[PDB]
Amino acid sequence: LKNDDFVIAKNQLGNIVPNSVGVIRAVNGKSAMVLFIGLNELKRVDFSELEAIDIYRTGKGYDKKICNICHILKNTDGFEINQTDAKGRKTTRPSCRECRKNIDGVKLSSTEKKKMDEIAPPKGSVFTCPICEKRSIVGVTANLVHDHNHDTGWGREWICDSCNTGLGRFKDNPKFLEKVIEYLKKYE
Amino acid sequence: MLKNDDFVIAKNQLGNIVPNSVGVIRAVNGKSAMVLFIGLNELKRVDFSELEAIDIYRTGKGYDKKICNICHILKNTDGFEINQTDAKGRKTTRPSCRECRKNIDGVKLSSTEKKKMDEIAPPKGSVFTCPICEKRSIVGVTANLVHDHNHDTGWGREWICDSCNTGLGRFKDNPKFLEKVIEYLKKYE
DNA sequence: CTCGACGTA
DNA sequence: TACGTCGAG
Ligand code: NA
Ligand code: NA
Ligand code: NA
Ligand SMILES: [Zn+2]
Ligand SMILES: [Zn+2]
Ligand SMILES: [Zn+2]
Ligand SMILES: [Zn+2]
Repeated sequence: LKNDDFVIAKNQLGNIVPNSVGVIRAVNGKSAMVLFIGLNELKRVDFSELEAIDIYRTGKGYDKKICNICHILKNTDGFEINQTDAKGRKTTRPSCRECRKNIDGVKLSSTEKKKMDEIAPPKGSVFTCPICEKRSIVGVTANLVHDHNHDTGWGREWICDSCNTGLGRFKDNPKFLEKVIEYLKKYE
Repeated sequence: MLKNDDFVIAKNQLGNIVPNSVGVIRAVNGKSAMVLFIGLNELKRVDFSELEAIDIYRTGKGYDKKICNICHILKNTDGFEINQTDAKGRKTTRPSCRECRKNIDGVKLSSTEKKKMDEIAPPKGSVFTCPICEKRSIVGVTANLVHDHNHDTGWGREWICDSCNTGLGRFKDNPKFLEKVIEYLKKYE
């Protein structure tokens, strides 16, 4: 084992479950200091409790994949199929089904969905997105969606799919949106 | 013949409105209509002879012509850049035409700014923490990184994840729209 | 040309 | 299952 190499935990290590991926940060004769990426825990682990892994033989094309949140090595079927590439191969979400539970949160409720459906822009109407302010023809030059708050399950507004999928990149969280603002202003 | 809510194109130049500009009929008066031309958001009185009805559902993917999502001019499919492929193997073009993409793309990252960013590039297979979303990742394995740049100046910003980069673009790299997002979210918290 | 990623339908 | 969309590679 060398510094910068990747390993998995062979067994439960305190808070660290087996198959948790870590990077070697220091080595001595019998142990490594390992940063387990999911929990951001740096631990002294005996070599006998670690197994080297080839990170480039994980993910698309392979039988196992490292989750981008928990950074645990899991079977491919532990991740939801989400897209298809130009070669016809299926792409799964980068976060495993367990981690997706926290991301997805509470679904839009039936009664909130009905409230939104009562005021839905008709297909083929001219719509202006309340966020990005772009005009579109509904279902022709932009697709619209029922946005909802995933902490409460309550509806928000009809918005374009582009904006909705943008919100998700920043975790529907004003904290990260404020970080984006500061970042952009720094390089104005 | 023409009805309110029908879609038309300008056959010819109508003041500021170029041919093939898509409009929606907003009022009808004998044989003239008040047409909202969507690209420029201009409401104009137009004689029926200057308009051609179009079927918006026989435009876009699968068809010869497509309406641009910015200028809302009806253009040939090749006026839009191929960008993706769907599950059925069909090619998807960007919703904005090549002309409108010029203004979205702005100034490209300069060669010296690129070389500069390349000298501080996170190594492939290193553990990286995105400066925007704060998510830890393994470079090129659990997240892909990109050279982000300011498209007003052509200068580099930072190495960020592709997810964040493509989020910035959805809001036009413009703090104005990010502020709108904040107030929208706050409103429903 | 090709890419993954998001919350949706 | 699948979708378009973004700045990228
Ligand atoms: Na590989
Ligand atoms: Na949403
Ligand atoms: Na960018
Ligand atoms: Zn996970
Ligand atoms: Zn929008
Ligand atoms: Zn255009
Ligand atoms: Zn990020």
